[PDB]
Amino acid sequence: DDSLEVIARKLNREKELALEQTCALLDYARLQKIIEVISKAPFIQITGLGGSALVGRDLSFKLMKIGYRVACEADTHVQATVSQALKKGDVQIAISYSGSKKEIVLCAEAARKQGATVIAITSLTDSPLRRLAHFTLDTVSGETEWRSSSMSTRTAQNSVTDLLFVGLVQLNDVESLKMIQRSSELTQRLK
Amino acid sequence: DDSLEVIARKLNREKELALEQTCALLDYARLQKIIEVISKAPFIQITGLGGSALVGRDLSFKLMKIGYRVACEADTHVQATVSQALKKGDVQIAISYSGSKKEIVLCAEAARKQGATVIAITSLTDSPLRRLAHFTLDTVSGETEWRSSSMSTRTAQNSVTDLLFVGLVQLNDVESLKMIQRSSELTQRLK
Amino acid sequence: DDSLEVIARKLNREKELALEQTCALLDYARLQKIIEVISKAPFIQITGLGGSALVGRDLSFKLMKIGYRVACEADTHVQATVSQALKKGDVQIAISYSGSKKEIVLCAEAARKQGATVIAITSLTDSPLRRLAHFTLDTVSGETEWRSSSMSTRTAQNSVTDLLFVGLVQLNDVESLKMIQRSSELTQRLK
Amino acid sequence: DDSLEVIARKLNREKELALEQTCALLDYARLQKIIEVISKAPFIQITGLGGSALVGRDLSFKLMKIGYRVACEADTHVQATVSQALKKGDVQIAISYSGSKKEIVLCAEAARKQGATVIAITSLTDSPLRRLAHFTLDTVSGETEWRSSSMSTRTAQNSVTDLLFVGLVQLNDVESLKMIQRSSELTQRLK
Ligand SMILES: CC(=O)N[C@@H]1[C@@H](O[C@H](C)C(=O)O)[C@H](O)[C@@H](COP(=O)(O)O)O[C@H]1O
Ligand SMILES: CC(=O)N[C@@H]1[C@@H](O[C@H](C)C(=O)O)[C@H](O)[C@@H](COP(=O)(O)O)O[C@H]1O
Ligand SMILES: CC(=O)N[C@@H]1[C@@H](O[C@H](C)C(=O)O)[C@H](O)[C@@H](COP(=O)(O)O)O[C@H]1O
Ligand SMILES: CC(=O)N[C@@H]1[C@@H](O[C@H](C)C(=O)O)[C@H](O)[C@@H](COP(=O)(O)O)O[C@H]1O
Repeated sequence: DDSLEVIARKLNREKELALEQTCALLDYARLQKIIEVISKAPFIQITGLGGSALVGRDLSFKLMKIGYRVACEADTHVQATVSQALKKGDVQIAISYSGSKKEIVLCAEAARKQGATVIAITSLTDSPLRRLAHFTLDTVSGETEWRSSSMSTRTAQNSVTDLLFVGLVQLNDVESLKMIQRSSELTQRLK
Repeated sequence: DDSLEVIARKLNREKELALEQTCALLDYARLQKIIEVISKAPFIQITGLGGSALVGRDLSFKLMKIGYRVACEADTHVQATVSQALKKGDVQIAISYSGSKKEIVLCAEAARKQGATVIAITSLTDSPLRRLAHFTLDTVSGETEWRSSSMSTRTAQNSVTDLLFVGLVQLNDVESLKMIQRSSELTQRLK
Repeated sequence: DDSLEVIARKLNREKELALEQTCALLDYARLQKIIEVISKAPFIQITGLGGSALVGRDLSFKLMKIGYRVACEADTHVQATVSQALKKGDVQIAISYSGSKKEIVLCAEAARKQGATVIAITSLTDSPLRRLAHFTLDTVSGETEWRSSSMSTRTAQNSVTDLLFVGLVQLNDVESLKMIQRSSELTQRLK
Repeated sequence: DDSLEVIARKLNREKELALEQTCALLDYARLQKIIEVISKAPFIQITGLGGSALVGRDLSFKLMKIGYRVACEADTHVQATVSQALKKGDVQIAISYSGSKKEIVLCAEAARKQGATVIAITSLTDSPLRRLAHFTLDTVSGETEWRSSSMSTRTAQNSVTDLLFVGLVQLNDVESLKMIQRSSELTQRLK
């Protein structure tokens, strides 16, 4: 039976398992440290390709709304130019499930060479990106069916980036709320 | 207690409830019809703003990989120009949780005027977009905490678009698999 | 003397020379043929990276407004997935000054393998892209100063894409004017 | 006679006149001041829609390569969220030929309210954007034919942004050259 109802049920369970297995690997003390490192960055570059780039863009819009200076761009050659322009104290959040896309590895190498802090969000595998990162947060898609592998992967990745966002709101709550209110007031003027 | 572990646990449950409540509203017979309508479209425009635009882009990349001709662009004025260029038999997938963003409503009005079929992916509310759509698929975020409302909304929206994608693969399985293989072979050449 | 007034004067002359030298190479009979080929394409993919991707996007928005079904995306891995999904009769407009960016060459190889027609917009050099293209339109930046090389290159590239756009309007003038009017009416509703 | 050769000749002359008429309005002392203001900005937001957004993106990529922290995004609601997050000393470069697109005016109002410096790049008309800007740089398309109005407008706009870029390179030449070299070395590794 391959009805749409069966497909939906199996996909929801697949996503639940990705959330659970990703959450199970978190070191919460290490996560609080990473959040503090991000909060101090004068500039944050979020890198990625394909589905990882969309996860990165999703995080980037939220961070920009609450006042962070963020670079996040799909063009891989532009991404490389930003990575080499990073400074000590800046942060790169490198989102790559495989950790082995040449463009993203190159951006991480360039960021690290400039003295920036590299935080990888990547699968539980021994990848070039994991070897370059100062800190790694793990994303586990679980055992997925081929038609939905990319969707459960994205679900797992968003569980990590979403938690980073909430942690950053927690650290600067008053200003975050002020910026959320100003943003809502502005977009309502476009109704 | 507002520790990161508590936050992660509550957020995962919030997402689970969004998946469940969205799934509970599906009319599977109506969904199969919508999938067939999409499969026949010579051109598909996926519209949206903000987080909905990212959900749309996520679907657009998958549909393009399996051979669909898709327009999906963030610039709202460009979106309007595409909507008025649609033809009878083309499909607009209008993604808007509120269903009341002026730009997205305008695009749906323009598409409908040209004779295109409008499928709305929207919250369970009485919005201008829902009144313009030929078919509506409901997305329910559930009762969310303010720090994560947009994330659970996105989770609910992706549950609908992901199901559309799997349904479309199901309808043209051989060609979808061929295109997935060619795509994987090409990107591996960029390693 | 390196005053801003001197810089502006020299840059305008550099752009004038790029327009002139690019125009001087055009075979107008071959250009009319290319325009006809584009006009018949059920789907057009415009590829490119960096500055060439922006030139491509600029053309893509105009073509979409006048009714063409166009793919144009910065992410190089997404571009590859679109190229392998092209069909016989579809057209790829491959914009690359060097003609030797691996990602763009790969997209042209994939498009040609599927039977699509490849039109390269590229410098007057013996590049892999020029060897893969069914038709090539030349772009000459001229001898440029290092601070403005990319700007005069873009000027030369836009001179070719702009001419393609005008030629396509010429071929379907009534419908183009109708679509321009509908588009203007819609965007004015967002004032 | 409406041959492609005649069209190309007329379009090149139209672009030459746009460059000339835009250049003729520059106050070079005021321009040097604007360049200095930009050079000191901890964060720069470049706003715009449609063709102006592409001009902005073109400038943004160059500024990011030479070390500036820049926001530049097509989604108008995201643009609004960035504008309200700007700080005193930050700069908004608001690119709008008409100066009367509601979204761009709103972003300029929000930036000014936060204490940021607003530099408008706009036509020689009495627009809401010109009334909000601390400094305005004029862009003149000249008298254009309807098929090419947007192209000559873009040419005029790029003449201003290109001059800003060269002026900024001039102010920090050693670091700009270092960043250009690192960027070229990195992208060559992707060949
Ligand atoms: C054809 C292919 O395989 N494209 C992949 C992307 O997969 C997408 C979801 C897909 O399957 O259509 C992947 O998101 C991206 C980043 O991958 P990663 O850095 O997250 O490991 O790389 C690309 O080559
Ligand atoms: C400041 C604001 O409210 N921006 C909203 C977007 O919310 C985002 C996630 C946010 O909160 O930062 C919303 O995704 C978009 C489409 O909304 P919708 O069409 O899905 O209802 O509209 C925008 O105005
Ligand atoms: C650091 C570098 O060199 N980036 C280049 C891009 O140059 C841009 C304008 C630049 O200088 O910052 C180039 O537009 C793109 C496509 O090049 P092409 O396909 O048009 O030849 O390739 C990228 O690697
Ligand atoms: C249908 C329409 O008119 N779209 C316009 C855009 O024109 C484009 C080039 C076009 O004609 O297709 C314009 O670039 C943008 C910003 O305009 P501006 O802020 O530079 O004045 O506004 C949009 O509404």
